[PDB]
Amino acid sequence: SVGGIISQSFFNGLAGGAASSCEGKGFYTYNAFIAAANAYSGFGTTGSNDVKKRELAAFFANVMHETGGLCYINEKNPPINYCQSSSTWPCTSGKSYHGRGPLQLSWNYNYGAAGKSIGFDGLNNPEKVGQDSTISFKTAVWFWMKNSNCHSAITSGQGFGGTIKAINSMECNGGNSGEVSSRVNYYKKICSQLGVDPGANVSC
Repeated sequence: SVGGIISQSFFNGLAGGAASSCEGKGFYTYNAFIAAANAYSGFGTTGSNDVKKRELAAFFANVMHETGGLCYINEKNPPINYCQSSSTWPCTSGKSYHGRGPLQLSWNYNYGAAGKSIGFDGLNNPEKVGQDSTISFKTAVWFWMKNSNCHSAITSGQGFGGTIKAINSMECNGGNSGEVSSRVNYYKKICSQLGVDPGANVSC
């Protein structure tokens, strides 16, 4: 039912701000988003209309922050391969687990787990997150619903600031006021476009 709250028009509004030279332009598509949203039960379909709108705005505010307004597929100039040696999720030599996709999925352990849920080889083909639009959006919905407290926070009254806490703990309590302001700015803009009150606990 997410397509009922988030129209093609709304999405193109978000996506169309990107410079035409951005890798994300034409990669982040409404079709991929709706496919991803429908694959995870409860995503933007939990609670009253205002609850669903606030979850979706919170999702998109965080996506807009992480991707520079749906501009980037790949993390800019990643400093490392994002390999933590692991017996569960072994790194593949010559592969990089740097941020890819709408919520910048990073690290071998996250790619492995995401791959198992979605249906691709996260350790051996992490580049799929930057090459298939549907897989890319699925990693972000998977992370939101299954690999973080984001969904639980925004559906238990912890508010948008609860989602920031769930994504990047270090930004909160003055850790990085500018990063928080960036996220919060997107959330407020998106709520106003969806005609929903932003609610309580907006920052952190």
